[PDB]
Amino acid sequence: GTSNRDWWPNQLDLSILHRHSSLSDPMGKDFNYAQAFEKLDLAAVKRDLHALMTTSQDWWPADFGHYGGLFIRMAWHSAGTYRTADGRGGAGEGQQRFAPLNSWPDNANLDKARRLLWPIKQKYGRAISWADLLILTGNVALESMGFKTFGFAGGRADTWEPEDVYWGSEKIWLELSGGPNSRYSGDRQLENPLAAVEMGLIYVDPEGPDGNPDPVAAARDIRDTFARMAMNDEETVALIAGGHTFGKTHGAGPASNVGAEPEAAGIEAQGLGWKSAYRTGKGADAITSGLEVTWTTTPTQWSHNFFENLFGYEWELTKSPAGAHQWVAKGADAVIPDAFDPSKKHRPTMLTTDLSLRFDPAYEKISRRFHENPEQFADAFARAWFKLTHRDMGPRARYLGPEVPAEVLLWQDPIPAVDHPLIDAADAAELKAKVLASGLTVSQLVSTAWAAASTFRGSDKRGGANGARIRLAPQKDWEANQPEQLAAVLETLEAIRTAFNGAQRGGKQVSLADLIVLAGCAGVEQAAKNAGHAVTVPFAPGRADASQEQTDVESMAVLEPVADGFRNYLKGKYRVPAEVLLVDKAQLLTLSAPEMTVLLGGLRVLGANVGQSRHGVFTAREQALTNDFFVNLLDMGTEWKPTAADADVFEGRDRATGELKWTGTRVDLVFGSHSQLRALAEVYGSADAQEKFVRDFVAVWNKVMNLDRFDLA
Amino acid sequence: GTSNRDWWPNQLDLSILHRHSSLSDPMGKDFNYAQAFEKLDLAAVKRDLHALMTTSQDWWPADFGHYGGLFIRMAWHSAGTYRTADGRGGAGEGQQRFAPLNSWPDNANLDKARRLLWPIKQKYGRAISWADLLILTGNVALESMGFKTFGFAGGRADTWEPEDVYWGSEKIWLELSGGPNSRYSGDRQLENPLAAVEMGLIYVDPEGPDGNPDPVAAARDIRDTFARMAMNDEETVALIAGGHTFGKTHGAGPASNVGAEPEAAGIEAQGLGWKSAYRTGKGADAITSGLEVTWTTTPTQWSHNFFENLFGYEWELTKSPAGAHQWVAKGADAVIPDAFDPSKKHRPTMLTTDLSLRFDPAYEKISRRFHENPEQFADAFARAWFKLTHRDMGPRARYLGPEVPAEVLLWQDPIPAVDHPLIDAADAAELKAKVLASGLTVSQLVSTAWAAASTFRGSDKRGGANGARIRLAPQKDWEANQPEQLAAVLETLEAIRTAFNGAQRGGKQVSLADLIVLAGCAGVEQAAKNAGHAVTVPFAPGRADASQEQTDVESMAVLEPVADGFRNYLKGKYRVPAEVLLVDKAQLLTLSAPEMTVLLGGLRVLGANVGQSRHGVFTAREQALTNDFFVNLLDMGTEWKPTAADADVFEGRDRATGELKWTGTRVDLVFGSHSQLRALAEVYGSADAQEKFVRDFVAVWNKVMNLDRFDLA
Ligand code: HEM
Ligand code: HEM
Ligand SMILES: [Cl-]
Ligand SMILES: [Cl-]
Ligand code: NA
Ligand code: NA
Repeated sequence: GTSNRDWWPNQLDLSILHRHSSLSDPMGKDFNYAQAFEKLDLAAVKRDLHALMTTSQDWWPADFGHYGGLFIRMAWHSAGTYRTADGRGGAGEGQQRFAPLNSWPDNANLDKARRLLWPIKQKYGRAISWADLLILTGNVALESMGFKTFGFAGGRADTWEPEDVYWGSEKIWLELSGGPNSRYSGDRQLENPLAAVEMGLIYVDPEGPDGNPDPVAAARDIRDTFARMAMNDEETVALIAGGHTFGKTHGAGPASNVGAEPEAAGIEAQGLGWKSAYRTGKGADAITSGLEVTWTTTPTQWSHNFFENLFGYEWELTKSPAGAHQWVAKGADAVIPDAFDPSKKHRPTMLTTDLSLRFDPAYEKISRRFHENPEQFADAFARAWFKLTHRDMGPRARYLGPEVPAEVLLWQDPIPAVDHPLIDAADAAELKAKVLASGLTVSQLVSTAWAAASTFRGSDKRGGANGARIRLAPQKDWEANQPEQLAAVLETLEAIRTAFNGAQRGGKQVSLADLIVLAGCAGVEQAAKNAGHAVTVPFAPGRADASQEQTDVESMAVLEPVADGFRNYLKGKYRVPAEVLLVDKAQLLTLSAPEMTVLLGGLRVLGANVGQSRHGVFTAREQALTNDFFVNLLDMGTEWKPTAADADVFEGRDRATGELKWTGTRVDLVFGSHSQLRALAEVYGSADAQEKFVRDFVAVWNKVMNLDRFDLA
Repeated sequence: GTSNRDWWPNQLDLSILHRHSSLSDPMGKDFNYAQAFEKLDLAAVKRDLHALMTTSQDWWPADFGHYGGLFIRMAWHSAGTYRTADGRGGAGEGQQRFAPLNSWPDNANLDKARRLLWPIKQKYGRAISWADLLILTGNVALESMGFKTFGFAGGRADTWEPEDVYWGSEKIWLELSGGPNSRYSGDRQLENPLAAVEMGLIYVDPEGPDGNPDPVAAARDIRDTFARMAMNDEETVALIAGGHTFGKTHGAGPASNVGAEPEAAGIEAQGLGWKSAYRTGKGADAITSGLEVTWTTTPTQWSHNFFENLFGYEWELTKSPAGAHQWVAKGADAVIPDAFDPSKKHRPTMLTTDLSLRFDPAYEKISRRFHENPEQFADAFARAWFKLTHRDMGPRARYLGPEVPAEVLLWQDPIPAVDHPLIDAADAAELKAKVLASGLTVSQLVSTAWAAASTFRGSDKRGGANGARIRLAPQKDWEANQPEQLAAVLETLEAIRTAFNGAQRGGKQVSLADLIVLAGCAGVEQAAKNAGHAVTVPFAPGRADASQEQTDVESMAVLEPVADGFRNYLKGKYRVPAEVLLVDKAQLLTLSAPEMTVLLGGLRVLGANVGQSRHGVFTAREQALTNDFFVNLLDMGTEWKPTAADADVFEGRDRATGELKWTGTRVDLVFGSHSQLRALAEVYGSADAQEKFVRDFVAVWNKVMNLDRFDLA
């Protein structure tokens, strides 16, 4: 059946905004996963998981009699899709169970792992999500094998359909670089937002870059991908060597024996894939990656053998039974156990990417320090496994259960506890009046609160106005934030704050984080008053101010908006059309198409554009909260044409006189072109819609102001 | 960006079920269009429309100073996409304004018509839907030009995204038949459910079949397509000649002058398309279809000149200025007015398809009767225009406003008024107990109520249990309905009915339509009781019983289920996989994926399968309402393989012993295969899910029982 995507493959796609509807979710509208989890008997679940480790099923027998390696890999792949550029991927939504991730080549036979966990999932039902269960199982595998974890938080709610993530443009699994849809250009520069070297891989190619078995060049890829997953050199080394202390790879025969991945398999496969024609197709005969490497002399127990082997032998290039490049220890005895036959032993083996930990000079220093000080290695690995598996969970307030680590970690973007009375409704009214008496304008107030709140992204639940990080490096210097204007607003709000707090007794005080947001609310109220209308903008106090030392400047850099169509901002010239980037921003803000539409139209007329641009400011009463944007956008009296100077700017002229009435960007005019967006704009541009527009604007403004408010969830 | 559809293009698509979410709808959750419409000043709207017909805009000047022909075409196209096979298309959702219909070649320049209506749309806002306004404008156009319409109903609520309709498989607009995706096979057999001869056409090619200008062969296509749009020969002739009493076609120059359709046009086009490089590109120079025909001497006034010309001249094959085949009156005077130059006149002209009305022998007899009796022609046209424009509106209960026709028409599947008090809650309890005491089984009761209610389709709002048409021809003899079993059930319910009604005082009585539904309710309660669970199934009385004489048997044929995966039923062998057909049926029933899932799993274990088939009956307590279907489908101890006899039937065997446990179809096992459906099944198959399964089942059962209950809206 031919579809709209076939006819118009470059038309803007809005379905990414209308994912995660109550239509596809089986749980009732009222279901609250945190509440269900909080009642789970987590200790019972962990007992069941421990039992499972050595309960081998014949349809996928356990290596060494212990599923722990398989499960650590499962948990590591669940978390390992995470990209810092957009916060997408990661373990927090359980997306490993859906397309495409359930069928990525690097996820081969993790279908079997997941199926092993169905009886437990079934037994505890809604009180433990698959998303949580996958991480918990990895933890229990570690514990079962003698490694003490740093802790565990529940609270990842399950999702019910695939997310729309850009995973690259290649049309071939595992395609090497430089093809027609290459994710690399220049001197091996990976395109943002990607964090893997090939389509369908988690990070890097275990044989080496584009298959070339060079550990030194492989290190470069490892460093770059892992940095794009928020991991530094120490964390990277700890995770790779820690992981590879356990289990084995699977490459017992040629890859051509492996059949269809799960999404391609027959209905009778019942959701599994990669069925293999090689010998028994499983166990001793398994084929997953094609590599045949067992790293340590005790693959089912924590040890210090990984670095003992890495440094204690010289390594020779060889091939697995499937023809894959890997490494064998020169002159070594057969000291590695076989996974199934007690009478067979094997020489130590390594991947190319394992040898990178020794042959890259900066990794070599860390690895040697871990070899000499295994307690340092064990602590680094524990910490990095916690980070790996919680990096997309958001503020600590979302962390559930009895194993949450008390230690506050910098990567959590921590927010201090509030320890004083909060402002009440009378105080909020007093502060809004002081703010409006100061001389700050509607445009300034709205722009500043928007700058502060709109850093939030739902993908990894980072950002937002909590913390008052807008006052700190690097937010305060971001171009989109208008650093000089912002400094002036903040100075005035800081003096309001200081004066209010100085007059209180008790310990009541207002945070600057709250005051920024409240001031934005005063600006939206005043804008409604400018339009002749009473309005009340909801405000919830309780944000705190984080310090500079609680704000990792390098980590915060991925939150910088380089495109923000809500402020008609584009930092540079991109390949992707600006309206595409607006929908991507809308998705990160968790907005539906209607919310995106009302929000942008209001921001326009309130003066939120960067640089005071008149692009899309379709009103003759700027700083008044009206539906002017939509009424004027849809007026057929105006004709639109791209300028000579710039094809991404448009001039709107009176159709009869030729006179210039407005200018706009693609972000502006898409509302008058896209057939679904223009249907939305029509509702808000109708003569019966001024009250609707204000009500809907205030609701979405409030939504944005509270996106990070998990302390009120 | 590569998507799941690219990787796995034949995987089943569930997004058709989660269209029309509250996420994409800008109106609040509580908005009720009927309430808004009921207070519209419809007369004021029609006054503004009447004024509009002769107020020309320079950006698309009005032919002859009158937009009436443009707007009649607009409304005929709005309604003209309707197919009886599935009820899809039609005017009732305003889908002309979205992709793909907004960009079909046959809809060329209707973008301009719709734009001309924005000021009115804007003025009246949410109180008149685009869907209604498109039809109302066609009516007003007819009225303004001297034609008395049969009436008008409002109540088509607007939609906010495109429907997922199968419009054919061709990858080229207007592709002639016999291509690699040909919609024709055999001796010019058009594939179901399609109702047009080419991709992007409303019905037929105005030049003739695949462009061969033969009126006799074009008649064949006309008859077949119009029959697939529920029109008979008399209605077809009336419509075509009626329409072509007005306006003109547009073909002033070559087609290559016409640019991109709206979905492909530049953002600056602001939702318009087909911009033409030919002279002024509009008005006297317009190009729409490429044909250049004006049918009558008064294109802005109702007349009987179309048949006068048709029969009063002989016709010669000629070419338009764009090279299209059309017909000109041999030896005629220049009596047809020009659309813009008062000093020019033209000879009469016709399309090939217009001459079909004279050269097809059956059309000729009708056309001649209409020529001799133009009052007959006007009445037939008025009735057929009403049918055309209301065919997908559903039961007369949905019809709103002051111009609804009082005459009840057979094609409306009419339901007699109820004229007696209804049963109350205590009566319903008494009846459920009588039904259960009769000996009728859970399987009988659930199967019969399902058979009666599940003919409903949301596409045109036909079908459902109201009417008790299950007792009548042709429903009572449909294979899916198990005619002999059904007759026995109905006899027993009819005796219960007679005994209850005989005992009442006052005029209280219960309809057989209500009793069939109530009995099904008693069967679901009893099945819950059989499982250890007391539940009350909601029931709403007020259905009435329609007669055989109020039931058009031929029209009812398109509602026969030839595939019903809810009953594990396939009447024959189809190209489309059965699971595809289940999701198509779920969409017709207005079901979400969770609803489809729960409902199927419960039906299985209640014994609703046709023929008492064991396929999918994964329980040892049939006729008890339990979640056994899901628990047993998801049990990894059972291995599934296609049978030798039939690849579409599967055996489930114990994995260890080989013992045969179950058999299933693709419809059953897709719940264990598809990654999204299996996630749903897992929720219902969990150990905490018994109460949820029962509650969700009862709610979806009740929803199906009430699909046609617009009397309670
Ligand atoms: C440069 C990074 C990495 C590369 C290229 C990589 C590569 C792979 C490959 C190819 C396999 C074999 C799959 C198979 O055939 O069954 C595997 C196994 C595994 N990896 Fe990694 N890996 C990396 C990092 C990680 C990390 C960070 C962890 C966890 C902290 C991890 C834990 C595991 C474990 C436990 C196994 C063994 C699976 C089993 O016993 O079934 N690896 N690795
Ligand atoms: C076999 C069926 C039909 C065919 C092949 C057909 C074909 C066409 C074509 C090719 C045009 C010219 C489009 C343009 O170039 O602007 C047109 C115009 C029009 N048709 Fe039809 N038509 C059919 C049926 C109908 C019916 C059922 C109605 C309404 C009852 C309708 C009403 C009109 C009107 C009013 C116009 C004039 C548009 C104007 O003045 O701008 N036609 N038709
Ligand atoms: Cl994601
Ligand atoms: Cl439709
Ligand atoms: Na994420
Ligand atoms: Na329809």
